[PDB]
Amino acid sequence: IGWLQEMCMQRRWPPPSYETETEVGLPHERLFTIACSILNYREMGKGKSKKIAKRLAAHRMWMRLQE
Repeated sequence: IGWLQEMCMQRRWPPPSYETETEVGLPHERLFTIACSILNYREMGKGKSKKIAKRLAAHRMWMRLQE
């Protein structure tokens, strides 16, 4: 993610922001879903942890930027 932030800076684009939704899924299946917005675009990922969801969000974010 740090590399993506560096690229954002180098491209002189607006800094990325994250919106974390918690308590996703069943009470016994605590998942997390995090969306990431940057410049004009926004992509969202999810996983078993905030780390996973965040990384996936940023990953998809980059893919969208390069789409």
